[PDB]
Amino acid sequence: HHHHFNLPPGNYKKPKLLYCSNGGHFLRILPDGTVDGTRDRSDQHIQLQLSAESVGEVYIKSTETGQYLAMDTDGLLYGSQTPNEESLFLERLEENHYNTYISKKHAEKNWFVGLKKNGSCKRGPRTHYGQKAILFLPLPV
Repeated sequence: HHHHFNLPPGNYKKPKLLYCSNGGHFLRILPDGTVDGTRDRSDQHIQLQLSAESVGEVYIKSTETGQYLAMDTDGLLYGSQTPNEESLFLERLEENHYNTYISKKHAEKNWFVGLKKNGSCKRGPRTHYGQKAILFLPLPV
């Protein structure tokens, strides 16, 4: 482990909306495998179903397309057809309140899932502890 084990409360029974406090965008996985954020709560690609692999590890999948969130070798996020090693994220509590997601495969480099105020996703290496971009609040759908 290169990371703490403070886990957020909550379960994966129902799908969720990953709201990012940085710009107020919901994490979105488009059909063409593109990943970004939108403030449109009616968007049909922001409904995400989380599932646990091992305690504290999750998959984040679009309930609309079935694509799995994943982060590539350059730290770029994209939607995957099937759940691979790049699709696993460490879901942790942050600042005693928010949820953060670290790429399991790139955990040693502290690459996080994150959204900029303009709604575009952050690239792995550009993320780090302390940023508001990495802070998420799961909301019911």
